[PDB]
Amino acid sequence: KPKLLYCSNGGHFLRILPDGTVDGTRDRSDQHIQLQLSAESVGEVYIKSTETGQYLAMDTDGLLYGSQTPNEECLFLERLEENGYNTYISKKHAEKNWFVGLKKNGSCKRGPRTHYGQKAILFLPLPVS
Repeated sequence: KPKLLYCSNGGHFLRILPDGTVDGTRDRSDQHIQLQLSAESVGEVYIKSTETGQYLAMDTDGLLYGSQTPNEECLFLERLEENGYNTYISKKHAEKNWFVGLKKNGSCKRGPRTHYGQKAILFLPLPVS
């Protein structure tokens, strides 16, 4: 049911740390990379941490974070791209085209700094098992 969100940019797996922070990691054994995606409406998804129960979210600053409670900031519009990768846009900031993204160093690429045509936004869901 859960998957790993592999960031093509730097090859990191999306990670939601116990401290509420979100970043990228190359460590396949990391306990914080197993995410369960759940669709609310069609094309709409929640990305929860199986380890902590936290929901992936995007703040008004465009920074990703681990949310203890699902919420409006927790919704993402998933998009299956032509090149084979998926994309996730902040539903709450769609109009601005704010994506989920990771820098080559595995750090979060703020929503505002994101842009289509970027690698940082390309993700690949992979089986955990």
